[PDB]
Amino acid sequence: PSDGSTANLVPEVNNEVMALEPVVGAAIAAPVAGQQNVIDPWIRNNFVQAPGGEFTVSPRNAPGEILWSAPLGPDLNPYLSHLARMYNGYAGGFEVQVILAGNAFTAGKIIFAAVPPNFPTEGLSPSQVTMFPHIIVDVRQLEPVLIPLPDVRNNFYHYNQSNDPTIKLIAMLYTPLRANNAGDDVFTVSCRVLTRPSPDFDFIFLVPPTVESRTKPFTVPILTVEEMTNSRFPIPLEKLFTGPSGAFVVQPQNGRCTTDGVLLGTTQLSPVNICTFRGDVTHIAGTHDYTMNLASQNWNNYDPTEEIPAPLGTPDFVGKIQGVLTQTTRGDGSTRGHKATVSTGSVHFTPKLGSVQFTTDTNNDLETGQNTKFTPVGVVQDGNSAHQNEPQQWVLPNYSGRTGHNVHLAPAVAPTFPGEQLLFFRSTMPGCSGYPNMNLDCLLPQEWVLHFYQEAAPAQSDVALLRFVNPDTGRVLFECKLHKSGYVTVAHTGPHDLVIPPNGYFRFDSWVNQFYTLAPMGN
Amino acid sequence: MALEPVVGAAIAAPVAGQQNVIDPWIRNNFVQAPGGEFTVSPRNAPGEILWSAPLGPDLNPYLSHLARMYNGYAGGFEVQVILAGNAFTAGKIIFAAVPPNFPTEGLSPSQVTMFPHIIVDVRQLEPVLIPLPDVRNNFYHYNQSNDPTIKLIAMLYTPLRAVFTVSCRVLTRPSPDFDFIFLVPPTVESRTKPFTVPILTVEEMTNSRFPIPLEKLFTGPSGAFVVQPQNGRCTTDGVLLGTTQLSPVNICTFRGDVTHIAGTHDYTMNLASQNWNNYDPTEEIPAPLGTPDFVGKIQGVLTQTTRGDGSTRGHKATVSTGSVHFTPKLGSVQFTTDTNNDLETGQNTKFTPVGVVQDGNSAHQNEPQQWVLPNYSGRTGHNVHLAPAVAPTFPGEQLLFFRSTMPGCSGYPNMNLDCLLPQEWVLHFYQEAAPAQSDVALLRFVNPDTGRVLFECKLHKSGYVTVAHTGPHDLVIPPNGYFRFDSWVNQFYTLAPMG
Amino acid sequence: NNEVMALEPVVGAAIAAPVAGQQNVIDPWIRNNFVQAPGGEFTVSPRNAPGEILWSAPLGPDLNPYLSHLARMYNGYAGGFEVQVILAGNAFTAGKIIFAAVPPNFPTEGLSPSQVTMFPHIIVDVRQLEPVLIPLPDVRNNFYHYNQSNDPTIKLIAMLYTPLRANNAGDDVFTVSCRVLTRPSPDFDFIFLVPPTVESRTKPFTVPILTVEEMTNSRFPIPLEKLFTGPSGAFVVQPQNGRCTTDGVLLGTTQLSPVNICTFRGDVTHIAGTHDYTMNLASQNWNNYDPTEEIPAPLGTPDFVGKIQGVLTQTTRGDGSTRGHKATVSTGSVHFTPKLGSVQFTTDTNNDLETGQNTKFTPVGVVQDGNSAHQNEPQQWVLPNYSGRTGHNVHLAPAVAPTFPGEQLLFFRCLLPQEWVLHFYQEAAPAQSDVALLRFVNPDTGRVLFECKLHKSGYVTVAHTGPHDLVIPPNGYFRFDSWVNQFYTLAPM
Amino acid sequence: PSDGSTANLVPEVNNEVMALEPVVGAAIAAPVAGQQNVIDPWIRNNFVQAPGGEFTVSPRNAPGEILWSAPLGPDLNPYLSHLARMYNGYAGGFEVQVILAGNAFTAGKIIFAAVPPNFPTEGLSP
Ligand SMILES: [Cl-]
Ligand SMILES: [Cl-]
Ligand SMILES: [Cl-]
Ligand SMILES: [Cl-]
Repeated sequence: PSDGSTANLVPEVNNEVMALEPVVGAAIAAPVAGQQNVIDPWIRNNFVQAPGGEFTVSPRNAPGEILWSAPLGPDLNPYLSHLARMYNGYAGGFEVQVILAGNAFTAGKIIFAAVPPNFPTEGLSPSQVTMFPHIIVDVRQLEPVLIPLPDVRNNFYHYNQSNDPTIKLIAMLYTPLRANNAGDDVFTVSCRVLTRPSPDFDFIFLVPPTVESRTKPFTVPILTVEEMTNSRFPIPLEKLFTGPSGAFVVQPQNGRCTTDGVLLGTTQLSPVNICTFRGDVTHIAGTHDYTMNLASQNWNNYDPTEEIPAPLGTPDFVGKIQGVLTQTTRGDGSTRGHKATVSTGSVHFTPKLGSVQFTTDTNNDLETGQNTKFTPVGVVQDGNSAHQNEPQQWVLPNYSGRTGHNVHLAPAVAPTFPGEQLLFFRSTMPGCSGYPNMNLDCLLPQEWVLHFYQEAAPAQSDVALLRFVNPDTGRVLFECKLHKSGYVTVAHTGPHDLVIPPNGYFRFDSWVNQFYTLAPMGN
Repeated sequence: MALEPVVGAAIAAPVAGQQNVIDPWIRNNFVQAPGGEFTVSPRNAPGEILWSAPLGPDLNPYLSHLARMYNGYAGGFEVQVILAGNAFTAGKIIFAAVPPNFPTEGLSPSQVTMFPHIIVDVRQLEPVLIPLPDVRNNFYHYNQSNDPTIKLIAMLYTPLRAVFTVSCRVLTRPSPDFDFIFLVPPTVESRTKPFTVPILTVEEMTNSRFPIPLEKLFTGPSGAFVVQPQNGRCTTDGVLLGTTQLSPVNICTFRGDVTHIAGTHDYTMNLASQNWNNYDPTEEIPAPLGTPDFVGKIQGVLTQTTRGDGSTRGHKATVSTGSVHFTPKLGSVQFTTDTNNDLETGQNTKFTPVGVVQDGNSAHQNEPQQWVLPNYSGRTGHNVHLAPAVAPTFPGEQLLFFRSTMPGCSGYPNMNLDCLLPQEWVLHFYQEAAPAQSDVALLRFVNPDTGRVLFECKLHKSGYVTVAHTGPHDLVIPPNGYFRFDSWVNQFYTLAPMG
Repeated sequence: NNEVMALEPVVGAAIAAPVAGQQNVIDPWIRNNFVQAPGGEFTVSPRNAPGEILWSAPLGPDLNPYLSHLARMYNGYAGGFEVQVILAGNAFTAGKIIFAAVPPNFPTEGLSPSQVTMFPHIIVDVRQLEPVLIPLPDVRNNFYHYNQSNDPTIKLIAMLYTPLRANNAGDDVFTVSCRVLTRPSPDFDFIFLVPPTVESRTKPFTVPILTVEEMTNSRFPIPLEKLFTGPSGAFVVQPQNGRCTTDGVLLGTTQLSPVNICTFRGDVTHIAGTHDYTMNLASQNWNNYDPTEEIPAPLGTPDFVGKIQGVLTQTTRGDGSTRGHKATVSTGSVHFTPKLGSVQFTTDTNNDLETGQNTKFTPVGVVQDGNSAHQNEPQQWVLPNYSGRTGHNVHLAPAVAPTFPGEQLLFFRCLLPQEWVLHFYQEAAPAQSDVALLRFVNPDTGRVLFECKLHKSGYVTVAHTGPHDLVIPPNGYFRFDSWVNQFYTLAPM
Repeated sequence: PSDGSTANLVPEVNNEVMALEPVVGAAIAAPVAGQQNVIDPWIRNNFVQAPGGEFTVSPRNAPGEILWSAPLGPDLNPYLSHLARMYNGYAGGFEVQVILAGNAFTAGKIIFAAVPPNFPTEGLSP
């Protein structure tokens, strides 16, 4: 029966069964629900992969790590997820199916456990997880694991828009993954979670779709690298780059945005205003330098009291940016435009306090009362020092100059998982004079910032798994982890410029956590 | 009474592949259609089809969202019509069900009575109920196909007697025999995403004709000019037009190799594509994408980098559009710079635009003519593959422009720049590619503090907006106001006057 | 996931009986024996990643060569198939494949693995020994299908769900080879008997058995030499001769005669005192030339820039005068305007061409100017301006470039032999996908040397990088193997 | 039963069967043959390796290659091959046994097929 296929090398099914009583679904809610609704019976009879339906057991994982977790709710099932945007509430349980059919040369155990509502999941130890209803499964198990997930609760049903907690299903590495295949230890166990609603699950109140915040689904734009723009300087993107970041500190303040659309640092939505300055200008006697008193991005007054490190779009590196100051007189429409340069490392670069200093090519021809705009163009380098040393993209300017220290900064960013490096969207700045370091890396393209901002999709976990696909060949080039904090990571060691098909796009495949093990990509 | 019952998806069971069920509550509530907004005004006459819709899931917003999950459907609707008349408003409207392959073009009001129909007086208070059965000659309909279905038609049956515009609404709900057929994943390639307009504010968006932020909305008469820009041209279903491309930074840039012209401070640039790829002049495009679409002199900076040592140079530079040496379709443009010796030929060079200039000795505010297209192939031929020109079509209506003010670098220039669509709207339509269910998408501008509707405008499928006003006007807008897509309408829709 | 596909039963031709003309029978042996689809091959390799569609096919007679041959004598069909898929693995492997049924008119392109799970589906372990049986029902919204209408059908899709994890053995990488077999379900049947091989959409596609030597170039009236592959980044490959689509639509300036490829016919006029002559052109059938016709130029206009020397010939009506003169045409001269009707020749006599008499230019060779750069005069990939500076070149055949990584164009040294153009033109077989797989066979030994992709458009591509003259046996021929979905990755040289 | 040997690591037997009808042998020929002859019954009850009875599946082989082929006749059996040098004709069929007991770490499939007389074998695709 199983000769030449599985060969009795592998557990067939699990004895163990979770110690949960049966729990009623939406039937109790009928006298107090507005309506009695119906789900397409095919959805109830057929397992489909959950939005967060991928996880991995690899040798990089350590015992105690939660490899997969989810609270009970419509987001456990992609059909129910779209249906949920059309309903106000729900009640009832799920049947979850887990596939763990690892190669016969591997070893290890996973614990699945149901933790009840309002118990904190955060510090849980393997010992502690054993005290909930639980199942211990071998990483080699052949037949899918079936876990019923009842809607334990103390009310008639749940509202989509509230924060009342539900049961959480937890999968934790109970034993480290080991293997004895005698080759190279590539035998990572790729796992899939599929679900379907129990018969007692049901939606409750029909409401206008797409308007309830907590049901908007997450997506990632189909745009290509060439079609997007750098989020730290008004320039197009050119290539994808990964490299080690142990030496320096990656803490940009432009192109910083969370997956659910919260802007951070000095980040704003306009791709053109990313290194612009607007305000009134003042001559410095005897020199070609001017002092600019800052206006807001929309020509209103700037308030330093805002919980921001600087005005939105303030440059986030130390260097000399060359551009053009332009000015217009309201009465006659006279216009003047002169080459100008701002050094963000100068002690007179204090944009948090309201003033920035330019060095121009005139000591006249700039009025004191007219509005003036600095349009950035490129970066320059002092030719007498070491080549490629002046524009230090990972050095933050002192936004308050000599006074005080930088405040309310967006956090720094580093890989957290063994074997992983940041993935940078790299643009090449124009040089205007000298031998400058023209490399510019941002964490998120500006169009991704726009997309996350408008569609405020609740993050289902801390990491969105993306795969980069060549639409010509249908092939995946690499996979990467987009963290909710707004940065991307890949599995690679060393610097590398990526070889990308011109048509390549990012595709969102699954919600995962920080312990997901990425396929080795480079070379 | 004039139509028999018509079976829905039940007949399809032996060939369907699956048996599905729709939430029965969806058929217990009349709800306004994604279209479902039309207007009767005294400008309208009998014979104009004032409103029409085909049977399908797009008749009902609940079914419309569901349809993203199904491959097909079958069955009928019950539709409810509501007319906001008053006792001084005389006239009759006919609604009629016209069967799938009957031509509607040319119908008289008399002829419309020969279909299943209802004749309702414009001053009626109570809603009228129309049955819409899914008459067909196949087992069911596919969502991805445009096989025809019964059409509901609304026209004026007798002339209207009344500036009084009658607001009308169409609501629907599925018949009990309606059902979807094959459960399928909601993918992006399905083209089942419904059409929307970004939540972004005018203030926070960007002009599609020059790399500047937007500033205000402007309406004006356009009889003097020919409105035919080639940037910021995109269809609501995401088809780019003219020289329009997606990157908001490349909207007036040039990249290529540079050559000195002896004895002057002028240089010739041999152009490459935006991707630093070889340039092909055989493409069906008026010019390379991002080429300026107005006649004027644009001041910026030429930038150059030497492969090997990292040498970088930057010099004030100026492009004169419409000059005889402006031939970007042929592959070359001419700059006037502030140097005659310091630009190497082998190296790649980029023009970063900043602003426009005007010769101060000529008439003030005359140099940048935004509504005059340059000659993309210079003297050696005429412009080709153009995006069509744009003009108001409905009496009393003018174009609505998204206005930003260009930086001036010298002189007394016309710093006014109007685009038909914000660049972010081009981006949004491109990615979403929502199929247009009619020729006009009605937009309303909303104050989010109160929810109040400030004005309505027509976003035409061709990718341009019109509004009801006469004379020039800068719009007085709350800084946080946003555009909202409200309904599909047709060319006969009468906009509420604004101002 | 119980190994059963979540599809309802779907009736075949039984529903059609009240509306079909007649009742027919299929030989029961065809019904009882699984047969491999021509494109029914795919491979699971460790490079494969989740989401990659390894194989796809639409329901139809083209899956089964018996039904395909039978269909050429019937008017329609209805009903489904039983599919048998065989997986070549062992107990030391891990990984999952999903097979999914996608309903008619739904796009297969861009699906994520999560989304594919949302169809009726089956998840099969790479260790499965017994063949997997998938029923492919004829989901449709009509009573039955007509052969000539090419209705859309269900598609079977095979996608990698879990990567293959297995040791290798030495430097040989372990792969799981898969085969797709089919046979008609009991409810499948053909419908109306009709004269065989008449209905166009049932003709099978073929490729001439001719050898490279035995064929002829399509861009100049000269034989072929060898098969050449090379990178094409430096230049634009956009010929206008030898451009013909697989189902027999001619493109650009391509015509059928293998000798009229670079010829001119018309009446000739002297330019006083010079060695120049002006020819007002006709057609190749000796009719007036119409500039309104949506063609680049008269058919057979050369598709490169150069100076071609040949011989003009003229015959005077009435006396039998016979004149033949060495002559030269420059397609790069400013007076080459064939779209408007004129070309200029440079001869070695200034008084030997009468007025009003028919004159024909015969092509023999091209010429090189020894004072300019060597190997510079015959520019193969540069088109002339047929309009000759008036307006612009219009209605050109599209340019041609490989789009799949690792592939370069395969040239006949032209994109298609002239005999291939003739074959496609006559036997106008519909293409079942965008790519026809061709195999190159040595008839003596019977073994296959390489395979190439013949695109629906008139061009061929091969798997190799860098320029190369091919290692061709003298009697080798191309043999058509199958239509393949555009993701098919071919083995290198 | 197989604990310690083969160990369910390998397929045991094929349930597939060739779709051929039964065919009479030399019995039909008795009224027109010269004689009714006899073969030593041991030859009929015991498998012996054919003259061409070795073939290999190796990684150097490519799919589509015919690894083994033979037409029906006395040459399929070494005893019958010696006996056939004494007789003028023959009629009837054979039972052939193929041994494929490959190592458990290998993979791949072979097709066995019966092609009828007067069909060309030379160009056959899988
Ligand atoms: Cl809605
Ligand atoms: Cl989805
Ligand atoms: Cl959406
Ligand atoms: Cl209109």
